[PDB]
Amino acid sequence: MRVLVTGGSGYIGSHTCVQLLQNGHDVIILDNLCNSKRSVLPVIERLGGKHPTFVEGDIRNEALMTEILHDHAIDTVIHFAGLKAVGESVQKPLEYYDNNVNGTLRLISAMRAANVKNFIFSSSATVYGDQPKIPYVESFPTGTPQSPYGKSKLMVEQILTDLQKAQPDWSIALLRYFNPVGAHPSGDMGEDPQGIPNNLMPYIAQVAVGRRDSLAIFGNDYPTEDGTGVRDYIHVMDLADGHVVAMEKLANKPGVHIYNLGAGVGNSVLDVVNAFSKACGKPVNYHFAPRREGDLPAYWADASKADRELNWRVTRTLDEMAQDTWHWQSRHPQGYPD
Amino acid sequence: MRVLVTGGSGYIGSHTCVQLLQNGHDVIILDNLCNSKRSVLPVIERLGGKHPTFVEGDIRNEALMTEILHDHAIDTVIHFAGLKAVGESVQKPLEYYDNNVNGTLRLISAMRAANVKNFIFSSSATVYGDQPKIPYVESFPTGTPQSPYGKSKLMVEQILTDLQKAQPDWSIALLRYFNPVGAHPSGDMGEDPQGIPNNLMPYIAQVAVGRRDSLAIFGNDYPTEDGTGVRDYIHVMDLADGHVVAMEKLANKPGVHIYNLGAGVGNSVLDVVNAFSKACGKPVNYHFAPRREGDLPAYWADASKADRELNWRVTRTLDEMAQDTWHWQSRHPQGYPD
Ligand SMILES: NC(=O)c1ccc[n+]([C@@H]2O[C@H](COP(=O)([O-])OP(=O)(O)OC[C@H]3O[C@@H](n4cnc5c(N)ncnc54)[C@H](O)[C@@H]3O)[C@@H](O)[C@H]2O)c1
Ligand SMILES: NC(=O)c1ccc[n+]([C@@H]2O[C@H](COP(=O)([O-])OP(=O)(O)OC[C@H]3O[C@@H](n4cnc5c(N)ncnc54)[C@H](O)[C@@H]3O)[C@@H](O)[C@H]2O)c1
Ligand SMILES: O=c1ccn([C@@H]2O[C@H](COP(=O)(O)OP(=O)(O)Oc3ccccc3)[C@@H](O)[C@H]2O)c(=O)[nH]1
Ligand SMILES: O=c1ccn([C@@H]2O[C@H](COP(=O)(O)OP(=O)(O)Oc3ccccc3)[C@@H](O)[C@H]2O)c(=O)[nH]1
Ligand code: NA
Repeated sequence: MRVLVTGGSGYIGSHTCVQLLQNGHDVIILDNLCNSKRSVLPVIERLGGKHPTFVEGDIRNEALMTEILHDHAIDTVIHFAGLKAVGESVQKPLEYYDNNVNGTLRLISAMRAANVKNFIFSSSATVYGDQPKIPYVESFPTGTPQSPYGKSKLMVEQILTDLQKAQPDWSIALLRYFNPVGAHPSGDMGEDPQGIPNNLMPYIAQVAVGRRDSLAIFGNDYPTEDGTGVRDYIHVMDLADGHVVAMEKLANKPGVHIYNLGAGVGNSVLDVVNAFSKACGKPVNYHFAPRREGDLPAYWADASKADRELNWRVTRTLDEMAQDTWHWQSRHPQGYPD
Repeated sequence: MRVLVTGGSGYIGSHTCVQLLQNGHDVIILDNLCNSKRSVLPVIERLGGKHPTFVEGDIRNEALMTEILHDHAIDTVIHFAGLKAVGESVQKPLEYYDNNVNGTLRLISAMRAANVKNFIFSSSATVYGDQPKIPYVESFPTGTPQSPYGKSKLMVEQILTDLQKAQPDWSIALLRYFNPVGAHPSGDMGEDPQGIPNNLMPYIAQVAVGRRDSLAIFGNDYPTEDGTGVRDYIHVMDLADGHVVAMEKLANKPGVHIYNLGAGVGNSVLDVVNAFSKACGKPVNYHFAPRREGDLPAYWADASKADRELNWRVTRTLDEMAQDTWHWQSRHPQGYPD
């Protein structure tokens, strides 16, 4: 298939492009590079084993989007592109709604113009809001996301849903991600955050290669076994695989297909830290800081639907997630080159 | 004040401009004329006693919005522009989200660029979703709107809300409308829907003016006192007034100011029918029809907040609404001229 991967030079996108290419698909990457670097391109190619076309551009450029869809004869669209920092979303809501809400709106509008009707969306567990029932099941009604980030994702879901009603020929996948972590086993591709890493894994990794003093653990008095936050961490390679499968399996299958993509188990921040210390042969530095605004105590995925339906499930352990992260971080302390 | 009134040539906005001009404000109307006619302009100026500045254009055009706010030195915006046909919204969700959600996004983004910080949004009682508690109070949690129309409204509410949090110097009024009806007492201004009218009042008036054979009342079964749908009807003139007060009072007062604008009392379809017949002098031809999809059985506003805080309440009566509508319909049976 002729797939257009927006946000393809980004963390999840690049890994996904690798698996796609490995599967023989024709990959066209569309990325504005606001959170990624061109230098990942040759890596995706080398590892993908096949050349993916690259187009520097914005999902908000409807005309450009239409042009690509047509010119490249696209069959399906995997939409990873967007803004994804929770904290920042609070500080700059408009940028979030623009990129996320309007950015997706523009792309699908272009898809309509180009007559493309297969779509895969980068969703999120935030859509569930403050859900007391855990783990999260796709059948649960969506809650109220706390941040603009979270809201923007739910908003997009709703829109895609309405669109699919109005255009019943469309196959739309709403893929709800949990906590993607880890890196290509090659140690040559991985997450490459700019500035102070917001996320857990990346934060630890920089601590360990010495980019940071100490891991600040947000809150220690949660209603959890160790008091720290609990999450469903998933290896980015597993996530990547789930996309190829979803794309291959759902194309041309009308409907809104919702799936939690997670391991279906919780791990605390400390367990994460222990794994890391274990992967890197030296204890990681952390101190306890206050709870982070909007952090939930604990949740994880019920991913049985995908298993049943896509025959997909995770295969990498937390350990590999950590080993693999350390491998990338150590080979490339400052990430990708300019 | 120097006021940008988007959708200013439309029904509500037109009436609002007249009132604003009557208070001596400087008004700039921005309207893409997708549901209005230029011919309304001169009436506005005539009835308002002052010339309004008009600009033909689209709220989605951010550069234009910016240029307008800037060159015009606008200090407050009243945002009526958008699409509002419920049924069509279901068939054409994207256009809805684009004009309403993105249209508003573009508009506020322009405001930030031009440093304008006063806004009034035309909200709707639809945000309440399916609320069994009647009448509706501003403190009630929002619900799940059933159409792309209602959803877009709610989405705009939350976006504006997040924006205010991030830019706490903004004064944002979310004015929730119920069922606007009536017309300028001059009978020279009033609603002028194109094609087959979606709303009750225009239909009745068209029946009454011989433009339609018989009014269909949707559902006789309703758990109401007459089995017909119950609603909060508000005279457009009271509504315009409410906008003027809100604009005047909320200017430069930081916060998200949410208010139901309504009469605070319910009236059935048949109630309204009877009001018109007595207004028009002939019994209004009608019949029963099955329920219209999405219709709620009965709802009305709790408007005490606005009475309390803004010292505003409705002064016009139901008969006045019908009488005035009739007077405009009778005077301008074909609406505004081409
Ligand atoms: N639990 C969650 O909420 C969950 C968790 C992690 C990631 N995700 C989502 O997965 C997707 C990809 O995540 P990631 O970790 O790879 O992030 P990332 O930042 O590494 O990937 C996003 C890519 O999108 C690009 N981009 C952003 N705005 C764009 C625009 N307007 N036009 C073009 N390209 C643009 C960035 O340059 C980057 O290369 C995002 O939608 C993110 O929200 C969801
Ligand atoms: N119960 C409800 O939810 C409720 C009820 C009535 C009105 N309202 C809202 O009040 C507002 C005014 O309603 P109205 O009855 O006067 O409708 P209207 O159609 O008469 O006015 C809207 C005006 O905006 C203009 N317009 C629409 N899209 C535009 C765009 N993208 N750019 C520029 N101009 C554009 C149209 O030409 C029209 O003149 C709307 O936002 C409507 O949704 C809400
Ligand atoms: O420096 C950090 C960052 C995170 N955490 C904790 O680790 C867990 C995971 O947090 P996260 O920020 O890495 O991810 P998330 O759980 O908020 O989920 C995401 C992931 C990507 C985008 C949006 C939400 C949480 O309990 C968090 O409080 C820390 O203790 N220290
Ligand atoms: O030809 C008509 C029009 C409406 N109705 C009924 O009249 C009432 C009012 O309906 P409406 O369409 O005039 O307004 P609404 O109550 O749905 O509210 C609106 C108004 C504008 C935007 C969105 C919702 C309802 O009980 C509706 O079923 C009829 O019986 N016949
Ligand atoms: Na802030």
